[PDB]
Amino acid sequence: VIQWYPGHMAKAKREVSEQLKKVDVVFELVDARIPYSSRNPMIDEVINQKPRVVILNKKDMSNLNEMSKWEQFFIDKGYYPVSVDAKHGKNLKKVEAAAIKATAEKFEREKAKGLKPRAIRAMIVGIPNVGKSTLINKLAKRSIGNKPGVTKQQQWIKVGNALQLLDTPGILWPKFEDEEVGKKLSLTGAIKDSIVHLDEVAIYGLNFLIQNDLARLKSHYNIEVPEDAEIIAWFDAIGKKRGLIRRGNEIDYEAVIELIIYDIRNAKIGNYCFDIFKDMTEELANDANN
Ligand SMILES: Nc1nc2c(ncn2[C@@H]2O[C@H](COP(=O)(O)OP(=O)(O)NP(=O)(O)O)[C@@H](O)[C@H]2O)c(=O)[nH]1
Repeated sequence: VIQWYPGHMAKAKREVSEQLKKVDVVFELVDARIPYSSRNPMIDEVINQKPRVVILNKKDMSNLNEMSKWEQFFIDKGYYPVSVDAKHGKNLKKVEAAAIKATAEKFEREKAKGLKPRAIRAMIVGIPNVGKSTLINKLAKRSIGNKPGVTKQQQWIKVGNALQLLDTPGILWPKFEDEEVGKKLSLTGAIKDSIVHLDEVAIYGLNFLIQNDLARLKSHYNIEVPEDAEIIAWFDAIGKKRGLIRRGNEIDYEAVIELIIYDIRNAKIGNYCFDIFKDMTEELANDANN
């Protein structure tokens, strides 16, 4: 859990840029469930045209078809997107491979200028909880000062044959300014942080599921709901079917809300990508020119 405040943000921007000076390529790590919404809002300014691998992590909890649209978008911006499951160690070879492709031009020009071949240097950057430390540990094949008061120095990790990975990620802040994006981040657990009302988060999730996977939502909770009912009816149906009640036979809404948020965060109902590319055309255009 990280506390952002005007100064701390400045600290992170500064420090991450400093680390970026040491590397040939940057791995922007995003959540495959929201490849666009889980990006730091100033990421391009911070990365500043550095060769970039965009890593859609938690592929195991998302939808491949939607992700592929996001991959196309990343390809169209000139990045090298790959998807991985850092936790269960799936597709990890792809990281080095993309790093090699991302820096192929740079090292060709170095080779032509007569420089000797060398390890590619990389770092990982992204908002919190996307799986940065998980990915680092999986790539190091080991868990990354042991004495109180003793400061750990940032070190290079040998990964594969051609890759050197900084063992410390650049941590940047999530998008703050948009309420829908807030709900997306809350649905994925990127922010388990207040002022975005949990009840509204659960309504957003239900409505997402009702629109994209109604059959699955119903079979999961074993409920059936009138199509012209308002959203409250769904809370009531689930609350009733799970027995989450209070004061006689009133619905314990706080409890149903928590169950919905949990089941969506932890992919109990299905594997979804909440960034629907075709629905985000205006948002994309707003960001696009800068
Ligand atoms: N199913 C699944 N879970 C993952 C995957 N990657 C990370 N997780 C889980 O996501 C949660 C956060 O992972 P973590 O590595 O701590 O995130 P982080 O980006 O390092 N946060 P920080 O900014 O503090 O470094 C953990 O519970 C982790 O097990 C993944 O690829 N698949």
